[PDB]
Amino acid sequence: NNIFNKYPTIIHGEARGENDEFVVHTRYPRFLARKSFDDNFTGEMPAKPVNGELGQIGEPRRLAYDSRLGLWLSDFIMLDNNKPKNMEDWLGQLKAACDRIAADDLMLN
Amino acid sequence: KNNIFNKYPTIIHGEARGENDEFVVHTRYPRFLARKSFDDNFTGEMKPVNGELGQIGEPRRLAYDSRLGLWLSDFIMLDNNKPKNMEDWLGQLKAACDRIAADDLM
Amino acid sequence: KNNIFNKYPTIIHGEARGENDEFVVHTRYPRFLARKSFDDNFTGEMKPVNGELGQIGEPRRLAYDSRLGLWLSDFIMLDNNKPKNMEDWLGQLKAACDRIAADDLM
Amino acid sequence: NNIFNKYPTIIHGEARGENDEFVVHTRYPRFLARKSFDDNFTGEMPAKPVNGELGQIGEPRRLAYDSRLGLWLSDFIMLDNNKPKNMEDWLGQLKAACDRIAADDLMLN
Repeated sequence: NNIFNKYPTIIHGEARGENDEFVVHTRYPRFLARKSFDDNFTGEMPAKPVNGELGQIGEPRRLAYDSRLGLWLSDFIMLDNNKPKNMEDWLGQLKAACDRIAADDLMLN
Repeated sequence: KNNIFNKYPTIIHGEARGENDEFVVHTRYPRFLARKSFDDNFTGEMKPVNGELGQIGEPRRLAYDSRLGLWLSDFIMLDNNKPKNMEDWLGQLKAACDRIAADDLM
Repeated sequence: KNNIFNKYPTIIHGEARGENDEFVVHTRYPRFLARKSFDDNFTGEMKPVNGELGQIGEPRRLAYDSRLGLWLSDFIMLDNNKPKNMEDWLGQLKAACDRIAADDLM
Repeated sequence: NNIFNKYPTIIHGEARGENDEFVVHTRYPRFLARKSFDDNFTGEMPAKPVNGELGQIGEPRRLAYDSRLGLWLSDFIMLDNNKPKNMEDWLGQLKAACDRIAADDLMLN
């Protein structure tokens, strides 16, 4: 409810005995995601704002965000109850949140 | 969402830019998001953790006191299961807090 | 069941053969079944009711103290709505108890 | 859960400014019902054990128990979550509970 807005928008996460990291987005659309990094990740801010892409990968096909910078978000768990009135609209907002989270992780110093 | 949480580690310790407090997600029952807070004189070394749930202060909110310097508050429940029996429900919420408290002393 | 409760009066005061304590059903949010208990020196005449929720005694259970002689305990929640925000949830549970307390002084 | 079994099996209810009464059954099958009385109700124990009947009445058709003694139970709200494996089996157990509640109301003195 209002209660999520007591929290910061982006929470960056970590668990013991785990190499992947974690993120919580507390504004709409709200979610818990797994944050991972591949070989093309270096951690530095790119010249142009983060412009990732979000799509289905793996078998079975599950939604994934690729920052195109080596940072991935995956295993999304939606924390709101709502059915999006428009899927493309909802996908667009999820991606914007994801770009913001990716950019936030790089500024995390 | 009932079981998707099980792909996640039980306890996720979190942080946020510009914030002093910390954050936890508990991904087993009962699942929740909470704020991690700390006393000034919080040592961190180690009887097993026996905290307690309570409504503290005059802000009228539910907090958890580890009694070892760590607090959990602003509890957001994430499960979809209705708990009729409150008996399990606060006890298990306090039991999970005692685990988050131990796991964070590290 | 989400709304069928609305065909019922908000507060149902109950009794049972062979039992000293009494019983209440609250049929609006938050909906619950509870046990009504009484101090020995409970007068019953009448500031509006401002009780408090608490975990009392060493039995580790959630009770409500009207502070006017009436208690509610053994809370069984009956709603099907998940309350993420605990902030409303205990406050409203305590607000409903303050109403059951006033309504039973009669 | 176990928590219902802290309560007595049958709770007889009343509300302010209401003429109908109310009942909670705390054993399986668990429910909240409205308890009403018609003109053939006198309140005394009949010679043979209560043998009511349970059926659909009104428009729309909603489940009702008639004690055949003037006591009715209606507006059932089921308090358990389960789907009965067998409807006739479940109906049978609901009626037995209802006979027991009816008989309990008469002994309530």
